[PDB]
Amino acid sequence: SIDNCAVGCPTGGSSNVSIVRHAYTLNNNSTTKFANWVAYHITKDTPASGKTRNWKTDPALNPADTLAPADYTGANAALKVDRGHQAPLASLAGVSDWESLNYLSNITPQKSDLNQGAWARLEDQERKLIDRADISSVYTVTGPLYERDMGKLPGTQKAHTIPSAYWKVIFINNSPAVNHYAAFLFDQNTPKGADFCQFRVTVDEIEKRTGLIIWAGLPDDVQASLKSKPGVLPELMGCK
Ligand SMILES: [Mg+2]
Repeated sequence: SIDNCAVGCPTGGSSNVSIVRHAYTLNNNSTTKFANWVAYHITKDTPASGKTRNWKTDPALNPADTLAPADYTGANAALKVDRGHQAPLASLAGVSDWESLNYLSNITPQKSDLNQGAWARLEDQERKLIDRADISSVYTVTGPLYERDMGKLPGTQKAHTIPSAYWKVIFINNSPAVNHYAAFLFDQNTPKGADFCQFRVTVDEIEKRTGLIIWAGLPDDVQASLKSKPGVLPELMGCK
């Protein structure tokens, strides 16, 4: 049994069924054509560097409900976006189904300045947590916001909705009921040189802005107590 969430995968996604892989668990949105959320579990055995990026349509989805590689033609020139990972390649590419990290269900059109800047620096610190001797797991949920019109990919006729922002909710080891946690939220237009430490939020803000309940297996009291309180995990990620 594959559990990429530990404390219950998010509720509230547009799809009632999620895709469960070793690399991640994902909840697709057939309207937006992107994942509502992607949950993953970093351990000492999951990172692998230098994997290549053969983008592919997710074979587990109906092709009408997701993007294909052709759909990104011209996107960078039109919109200054990259094919941005939701579950991060280098942190997870040691798993047995790693090629699924490059399925387009795990990709969105993410502004290059965000993808290559603060989002990447956050990914690097998130991955670095697992090197600590007393951290045995990092459990993350990531996903988009859909709050303003960001334009359309020129290379497709499909209806789709480019995200306006991206968020990441992280905890270590067992459960946020007992372990340090973090949440971050970045607009698409985040400057390239931005410090990811300046984008800390609460889990509650992300829930309000997505219609999701993250960590949905936690007791009610724990959810109510902790989700409105920003966490301290960022301090272990270099934030001061
Ligand atoms: Mg990226």
